[PDB]
Amino acid sequence: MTRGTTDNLIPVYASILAAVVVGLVAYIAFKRWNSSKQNKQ
Amino acid sequence: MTRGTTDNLIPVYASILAAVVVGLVAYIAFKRWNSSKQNKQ
Repeated sequence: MTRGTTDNLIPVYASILAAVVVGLVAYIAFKRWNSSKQNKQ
Repeated sequence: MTRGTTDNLIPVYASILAAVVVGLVAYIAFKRWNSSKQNKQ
């Protein structure tokens, strides 16, 4: 493979991962509380 | 790279894009209402 030395893909996958991790947690989370179901977090 | 002829990456990018967009919108959105700032939607 042929890619940049560093700081090229690091921020790429890192950022993308965050958007996915937050989107999944946030969505589901806010999607659960919507049922007014309280529980120890 | 080695992938199928078609209909292989179509659903890949589509989904990934969703999680990302949702993560940004949901996060920010829920991050704004958290301030209890009401406004005409």
